[PDB]
Amino acid sequence: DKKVDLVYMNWDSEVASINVLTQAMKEHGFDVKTTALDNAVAWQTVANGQADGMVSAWLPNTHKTQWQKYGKSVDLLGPNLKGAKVGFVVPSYMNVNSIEDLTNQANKTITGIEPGAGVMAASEKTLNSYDNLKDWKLVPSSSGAMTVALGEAIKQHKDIVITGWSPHWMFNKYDLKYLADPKGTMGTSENINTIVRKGLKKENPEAYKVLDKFNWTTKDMEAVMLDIQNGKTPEEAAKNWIKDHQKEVDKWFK
Ligand SMILES: [Cl-]
Ligand SMILES: [Cl-]
Repeated sequence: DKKVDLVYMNWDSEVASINVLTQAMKEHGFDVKTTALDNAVAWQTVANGQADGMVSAWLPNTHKTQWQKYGKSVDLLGPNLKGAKVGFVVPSYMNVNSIEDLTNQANKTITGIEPGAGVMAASEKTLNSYDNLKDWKLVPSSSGAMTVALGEAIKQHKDIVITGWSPHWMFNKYDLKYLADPKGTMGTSENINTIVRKGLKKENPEAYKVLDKFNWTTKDMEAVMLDIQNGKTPEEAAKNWIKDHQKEVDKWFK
């Protein structure tokens, strides 16, 4: 009776990863349950032992608030995707190249996602750290609302500054660039990590080993996200990537 209970958040990056892992585990005989939750709630759920784990911990800086609160109540298994990043992203036609260069562009507004995301906390730290951003403000919306706003700005050739991150499909759709962050307040060496509930190793060893071994690359996640943007369901997008990289996937289960 193989069994696993996973949580994830509503970011295009984590929809791809949770669907890839879920389908892989299903093909190897696991009964898999998944639940989409707010950032802080996903962390709390694993910390209470109501979920077995998640593969969506952006560390060290992005989810530092959650790590300070819940870090002692979970088992950090380590990076599953190396070399991720967060920062202020602008269209490449904008003349500014650094966060220090921003003055009165884009109505002095940072276009954000949902208030509970880690990138929003880092954005608020950034607004208080750079003196030139004194009169600026972070406006929350959502993951989906941000990309829709990015598209409309670009059609009109507007100034816009968004709370962006990699991996994300938008870099292969629009011509964008990260603003330099010499103070490093948006994070500097982020990885996407796997965490599991304490006791999983002992109680559910089969699930623990798979979750411990799970890993893939920026390009792999980009590939799955790409399919979802072009009309494929997350399930069939996950299945397509697994088939294409079957021997890579098999390594998680040995
Ligand atoms: Cl890991
Ligand atoms: Cl956070």
